[PDB]
Amino acid sequence: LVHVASVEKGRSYEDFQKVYNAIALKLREDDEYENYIGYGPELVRLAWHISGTWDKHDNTGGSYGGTYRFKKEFNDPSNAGLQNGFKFLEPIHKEFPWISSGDLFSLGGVTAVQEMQGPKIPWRCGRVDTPEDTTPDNGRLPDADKDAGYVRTFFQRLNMNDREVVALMGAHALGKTELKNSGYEGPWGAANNVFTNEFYLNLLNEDWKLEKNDANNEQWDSKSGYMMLPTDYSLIQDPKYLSIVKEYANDQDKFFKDFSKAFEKLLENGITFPKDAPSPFIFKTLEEQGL
Ligand code: HEM
Ligand SMILES: [Mn+2]
Repeated sequence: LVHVASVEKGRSYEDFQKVYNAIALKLREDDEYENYIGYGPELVRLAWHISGTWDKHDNTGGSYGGTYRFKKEFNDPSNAGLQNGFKFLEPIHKEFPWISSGDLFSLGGVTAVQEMQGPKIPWRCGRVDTPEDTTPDNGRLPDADKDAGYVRTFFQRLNMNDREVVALMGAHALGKTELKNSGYEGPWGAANNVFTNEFYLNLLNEDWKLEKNDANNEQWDSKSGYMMLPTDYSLIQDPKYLSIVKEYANDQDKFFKDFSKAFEKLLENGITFPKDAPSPFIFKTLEEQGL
């Protein structure tokens, strides 16, 4: 199974910058969402969940086909809490009907990271919507009640190594957990609508206590009111992950560089780009455009 990237007819960098802008402007418009967390974290989680269905062994799932638009995937229990993010992008798709679903969902994540003062993330167009019978079954996204061995083996399916895994998990600086979505409660950090290396700092510097929450799940809690999933906490239980957590806690610039690379890779898994395909785009933020 091969997915060849196909540029949307007659579309170039400037067309996609306008889609970026529409997303980024709507982020400002709806910045009150979830007591001023805004939609940024949800768009990042959405981009990851639509990419994270990939299986490298047979190239099923992945961002290419834009299959999240189909009810089987949209209603995956693992995707609870993303519906509002989907609905956020819906009017933007209607405004730019020419863009593919996969391109729009992935671009949403890129836009959100950059507008939350994160790293620039190069982005490529060319995902092509595929039919409903190409939708991956539920159950491909990872469980949070697991250990380091699980995290490591899980991410092998996405062709991610230790550094890529630890870098990607740093997106938990953003947003929060909600009992009604995932059975977990609380934020990882204080500044959770800004993309920083706070996740790693909090992992290392808070005192964590294992507690049962109101959903009967166990999570690691601090007296500052922060929490860590068991899979988060496994990054300091495992000696190889620990070393990398320390590196990113000490050097946000390095975290940013490694995250940019791993996130683009995540969003592009499964896609074959023709040799004459356009080079990756790096979009300007609203601020850089004086918008
Ligand atoms: C072992 C892999 C992972 C597990 C188990 C996991 C688990 C979770 C859970 C349980 C939540 C709370 C969801 C809710 O209740 O609404 C969450 C939120 C979130 N995750 Fe992850 N995650 C993983 C990997 C990643 C990666 C790799 C990224 C980023 C590239 C990411 C980005 C996010 C973001 C942005 C949110 C917050 C969304 C919001 O505030 O609504 N996660 N995750
Ligand atoms: Mn949320």
